[PDB]
Amino acid sequence: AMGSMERASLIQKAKLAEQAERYEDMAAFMKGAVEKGEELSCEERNLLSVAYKNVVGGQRAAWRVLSSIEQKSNGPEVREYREKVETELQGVCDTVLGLLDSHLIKEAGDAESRVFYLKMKGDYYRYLAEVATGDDKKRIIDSARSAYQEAMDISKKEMPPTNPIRLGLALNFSVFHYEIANSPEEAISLAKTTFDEAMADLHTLSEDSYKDSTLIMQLLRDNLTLWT
Amino acid sequence: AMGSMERASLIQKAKLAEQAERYEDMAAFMKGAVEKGEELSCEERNLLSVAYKNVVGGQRAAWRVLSSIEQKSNGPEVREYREKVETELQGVCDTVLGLLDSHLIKEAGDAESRVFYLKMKGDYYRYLAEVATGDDKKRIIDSARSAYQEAMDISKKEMPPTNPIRLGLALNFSVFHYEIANSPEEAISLAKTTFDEAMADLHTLSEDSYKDSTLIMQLLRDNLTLWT
Ligand SMILES: O=C(COc1ccccc1P(=O)(O)O)Nc1ccccc1Cl
Ligand SMILES: O=C(COc1ccccc1P(=O)(O)O)Nc1ccccc1Cl
Ligand SMILES: [Cl-]
Ligand SMILES: [Cl-]
Ligand SMILES: [Cl-]
Ligand SMILES: [Cl-]
Ligand SMILES: [Mg+2]
Ligand SMILES: [Mg+2]
Ligand SMILES: [Mg+2]
Ligand SMILES: [Mg+2]
Ligand SMILES: [Mg+2]
Ligand SMILES: [Mg+2]
Ligand SMILES: [Mg+2]
Ligand SMILES: [Mg+2]
Ligand SMILES: [Mg+2]
Ligand SMILES: [Mg+2]
Repeated sequence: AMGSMERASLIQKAKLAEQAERYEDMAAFMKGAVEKGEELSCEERNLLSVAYKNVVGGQRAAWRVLSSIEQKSNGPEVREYREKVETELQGVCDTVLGLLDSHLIKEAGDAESRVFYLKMKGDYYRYLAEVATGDDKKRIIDSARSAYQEAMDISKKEMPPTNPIRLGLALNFSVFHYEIANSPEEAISLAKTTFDEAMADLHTLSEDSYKDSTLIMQLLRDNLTLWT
Repeated sequence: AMGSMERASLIQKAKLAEQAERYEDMAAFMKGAVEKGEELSCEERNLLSVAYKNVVGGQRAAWRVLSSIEQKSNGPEVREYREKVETELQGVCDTVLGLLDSHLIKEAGDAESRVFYLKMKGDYYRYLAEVATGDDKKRIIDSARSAYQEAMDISKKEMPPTNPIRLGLALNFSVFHYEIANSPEEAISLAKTTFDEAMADLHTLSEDSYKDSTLIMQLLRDNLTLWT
């Protein structure tokens, strides 16, 4: 539906949708922009991520309320409605994963773009894994793991330890280990090593970079407090 | 799309959607329930109102952000996107007004149902009037006025001055006079007479009815403070 709209107009409308808190519209504009086929700038990658994170975050919150009511009930209506919300969540994750596969990741050569997209791939497989069961669940968990691990390998070779995308990748992979992979010790070790290696590199930063990196460090420390 | 679902299942799913803060789903379930053709109970009328008030309230908030950016700009993109949001708002108001016209109001004989539906008719024409211009705007304003006035006439004959639906009707008609009809003195007189007549009737109420009525009285007093 966005094929007739100019790329620059889709980006401008995504920014308006964000100001209006219209995140489904924001995500549809950014999907249209990706589908023009050109690579995304740093600001445009952030608009894509913010749009879909807010859409899927509303779905995940609704799914968790519905799944809790269903587990306490355990007619068909709670399970049917939890399944409807689940299918729509799955469809948003499939959409994001499809944009990353066709063709954002294959054209991303710089570390900042490639790490960003592989982190998104890990996040959206992680959201699929939260609602998956059984075996299917195993291959979805391993897809999230594999995307996070490739992002981590690149980030350690190519970015300093205080880089905010490297920090946010390590924060989300630590949450994957704690909440999805049943690996709390791996989650704690990754968050602690990431925090400590960033702390040692803060002396290299400007005032504004120091604020950006310490913000994410405090999220690592908040989880370490929750988990220990 | 809801024709195959049982009435009672639509009501149950509306209540689940409300718990999940899924108000567009809530409104679609309640539209399906209205379209079964049976009259609505008091609880079901409240579910209908809450669902659509939250859907249209998100649209109105987005429209106001977009209209403010547009007025400060004054390419086509801000006006196009404000127009898209406006058209979708108009369509939700048309949907609600269509349910009231086909056939909720004509079968509503008791004062509590008929006042409730005529107040909704005034509210949704009021939301159309917020985004209307010019003449068209005049007939939409007079439709809101006419629906509120018929609701007021019934409410004064049939309900005590502390009845919460009568209080909420008077609060919203006062807002119509202040914000839509350019009649701040009428708004202030209606809110003050409504507050004072309810205050005089509170001695008749139970603890729980007194809480319900004083809550709405405090909204009347909050507007009187804003307007004087
Ligand atoms: O409460 C949270 C916290 O999740 C974190 C915390 C640290 C890093 C990454 C995440 P997330 O990618 O949202 O799971 N997320 C959440 C959970 C349900 C719906 C919406 C949101 Cl944003
Ligand atoms: O800030 C308000 C206050 O509106 C009142 C106040 C008293 C009575 C009725 C109304 P409303 O029917 O929401 O215009 N409403 C609002 C305005 C824009 C979007 C969402 C909402 Cl709920
Ligand atoms: Cl359903
Ligand atoms: Cl490449
Ligand atoms: Cl548009
Ligand atoms: Cl009748
Ligand atoms: Mg072009
Ligand atoms: Mg049932
Ligand atoms: Mg399922
Ligand atoms: Mg490239
Ligand atoms: Mg580098
Ligand atoms: Mg039936
Ligand atoms: Mg432009
Ligand atoms: Mg228009
Ligand atoms: Mg009847
Ligand atoms: Mg009576």
